[PDB]
Amino acid sequence: TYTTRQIGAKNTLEYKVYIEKDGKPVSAFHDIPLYADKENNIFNMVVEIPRWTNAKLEITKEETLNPIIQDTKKGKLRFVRNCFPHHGYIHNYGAFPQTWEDPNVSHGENDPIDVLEIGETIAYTGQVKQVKALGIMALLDEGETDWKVIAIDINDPLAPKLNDIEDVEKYFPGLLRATNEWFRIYKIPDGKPENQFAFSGEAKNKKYALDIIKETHDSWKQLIAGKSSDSKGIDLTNVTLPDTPTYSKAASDAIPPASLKADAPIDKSIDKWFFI
Amino acid sequence: TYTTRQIGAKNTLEYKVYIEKDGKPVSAFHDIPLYADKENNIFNMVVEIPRWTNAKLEITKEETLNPIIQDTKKGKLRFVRNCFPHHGYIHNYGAFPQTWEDPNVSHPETKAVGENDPIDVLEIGETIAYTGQVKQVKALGIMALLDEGETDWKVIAIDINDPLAPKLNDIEDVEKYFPGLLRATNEWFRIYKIPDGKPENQFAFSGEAKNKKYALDIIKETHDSWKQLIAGKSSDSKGIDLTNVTLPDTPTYSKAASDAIPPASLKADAPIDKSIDKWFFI
Ligand SMILES: [Mg+2]
Ligand SMILES: [Mg+2]
Ligand SMILES: [Mg+2]
Ligand SMILES: [Mg+2]
Ligand SMILES: [Mg+2]
Ligand SMILES: [Mg+2]
Ligand SMILES: [Mg+2]
Ligand SMILES: [Mg+2]
Repeated sequence: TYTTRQIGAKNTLEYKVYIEKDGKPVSAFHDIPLYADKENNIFNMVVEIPRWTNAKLEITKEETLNPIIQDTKKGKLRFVRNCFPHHGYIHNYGAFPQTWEDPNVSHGENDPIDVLEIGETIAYTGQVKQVKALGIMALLDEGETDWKVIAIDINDPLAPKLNDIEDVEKYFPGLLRATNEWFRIYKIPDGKPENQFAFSGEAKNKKYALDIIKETHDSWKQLIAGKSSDSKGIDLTNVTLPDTPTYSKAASDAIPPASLKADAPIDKSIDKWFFI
Repeated sequence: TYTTRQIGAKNTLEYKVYIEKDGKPVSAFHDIPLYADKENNIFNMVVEIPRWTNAKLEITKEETLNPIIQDTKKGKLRFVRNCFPHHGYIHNYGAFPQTWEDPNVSHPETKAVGENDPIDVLEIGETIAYTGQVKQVKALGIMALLDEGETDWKVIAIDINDPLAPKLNDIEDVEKYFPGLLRATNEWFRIYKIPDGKPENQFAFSGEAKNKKYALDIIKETHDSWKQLIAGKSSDSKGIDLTNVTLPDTPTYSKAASDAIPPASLKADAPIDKSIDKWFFI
């Protein structure tokens, strides 16, 4: 059973969320299997950011067991701004564990592959949900290949009706257009340029997505075994894979206990709707 | 100074918000002056629903001092559903006190009776409001919604404290600084009850937002209707509780009514059923 352990108050520099298996911390990057059911291509998604929130929370590559923490820029907490007509993030936003976009192999981010989960229920930070892949988009975020897998929680009431990317157009009309717009404009309020998509913004289909996911997983297989070119930056401690160099069961025990803190308030500025 | 007095937990049937002046409840409907500054057409807006929320909180016409209470549908809490690409209400949403959309007359602009409520206000500024807030706003324009067949004007307004307020003086300025907001507003009020099994609404003037001058005229009309109502001179007061603590010349004046309200019993927000998360694609 997967739960979460929260250190500190939400919306602070000290905030951290660890994933626990049966009460013990494990690595959110390395220890959650990519597949919940490999035969039927059911994936485990680590959720970072709930739909309709702003705080830019991410699995941290550089800290032990890769807790989810808030991104910062020059010491200041990062929040995505509200870009009309959107409110914060428009998907449950996360990553697949045991994936790595190797920045030495080419057509690369050095991060796990990103996942947009489009189901009805709002997710929680640190949630491990089981999803099926529907398709994939290729954003060029600031000079780099930034895949966005489109997926759905298998528990969603619509899940059996969605198998491939065309089903998103059918049941969620306008969501793909919104996704294109969102990723184009979301950093404009931060003073950054409009982003661009490859494939003229087309969402490639499920087969294409599975190909990309499998290839980011193989790379990761060699990261954690230690045979990769350069795991610089990235911390590779894990506690579930007994025959890896960086297996360190003690890492679990070194994590502080759950702090019991109410969410810190968020600056009223974050309310603002930007018309861009 | 206006403050709020909260009874119970938000998102429960027991929740109530009274508006207070001097730490004592007054009627949210009758005792808050429509005008903060008559000469400059600055209005007091009572906020019911913060932007990007769902709970359908309303001034309660039938309850003494007219606290804000969550509306119910056959005894269950009412939440407006998320209509793609919107999240909850896309405005800070409320009303002008001391107004009444007269249900006892047909309104010539829409050829329909009035909705039986204070006139509704959409406040478009950047800061998310709170339930029971009294804020000062300038009117910019107005739209004529036919909400299930009734005249349901929507005033377009902005908080005078908004950074943009000095640059927003008439309805054209909304399109300039908030491009798309008016078109989205038209869409929102057309579709927002479709997830409840109701039909699409329609607007008069093909959804045109009339200007500030037009808006001030309609607001005046609803203030005049309220004056008749609160004097006991309406042809049908619709079971509205007219109790008030500030209007001595009215038959339902009673400074004492304020004392009979229980003390604040604020509890943490109750959870909302996960169904309310759902995004509807219409
Ligand atoms: Mg990042
Ligand atoms: Mg990512
Ligand atoms: Mg990126
Ligand atoms: Mg990425
Ligand atoms: Mg109503
Ligand atoms: Mg109303
Ligand atoms: Mg209405
Ligand atoms: Mg109304």
